[PDB]
Amino acid sequence: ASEDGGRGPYVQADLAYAYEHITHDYPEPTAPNKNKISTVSDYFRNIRTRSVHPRVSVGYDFGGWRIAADYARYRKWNNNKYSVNIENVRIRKENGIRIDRKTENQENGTFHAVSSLGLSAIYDFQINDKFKPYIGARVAYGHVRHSIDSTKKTIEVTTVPSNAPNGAVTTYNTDPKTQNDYQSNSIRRVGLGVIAGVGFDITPKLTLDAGYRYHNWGRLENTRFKTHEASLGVRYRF
Repeated sequence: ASEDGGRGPYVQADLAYAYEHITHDYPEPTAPNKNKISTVSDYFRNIRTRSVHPRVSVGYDFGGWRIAADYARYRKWNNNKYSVNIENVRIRKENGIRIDRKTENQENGTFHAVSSLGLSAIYDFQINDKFKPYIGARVAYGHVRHSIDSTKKTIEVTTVPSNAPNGAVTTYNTDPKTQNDYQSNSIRRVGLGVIAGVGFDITPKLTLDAGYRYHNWGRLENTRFKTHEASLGVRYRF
């Protein structure tokens, strides 16, 4: 570092996405059948208002490689002010309905991974003069392990029904079928993905960036969520 240059911290915030639903209908031949505002209830659970979309990306810029980390924060835990019995469990209001979950419906959602640490290496190329192409890969980690280790012995009181046969005498290789044989039960799935885009700066301080957020290529396109929230991004670097 013979010269200070302009190497150092920068802050990024992605946004864009577009949609067009029956948000604003154009009734006329069916006569007015809507209320003043039509309060949403059974028709819609809620959506919007809760959990907007912070997702903040910050890092350090070095002519070449760039380190970036994404934080979501919020694990359904309400720490609130250090106090006990802050909220009253009993309420005078008759209305309640804590869970609207319906049977024989099993609505789709997200529960595999919520609020987790994200780290990815993206590369800024000083190859060009005014715009550098961005390319890298994602490595996603989250809280899944608490204790350092269980026990040295792996013997369990419960007998594993997956593979009881062993052919003590005669008869061997009776079961040639593949067996997954799952050990520890951990829903928390690890995640990998890729990040790419191109930035056109007025100066490193103001740059227009086309950003794309995609998942890792696995067994066919079975990925649930797509871009989710990506297309255009603005990032500031002194």
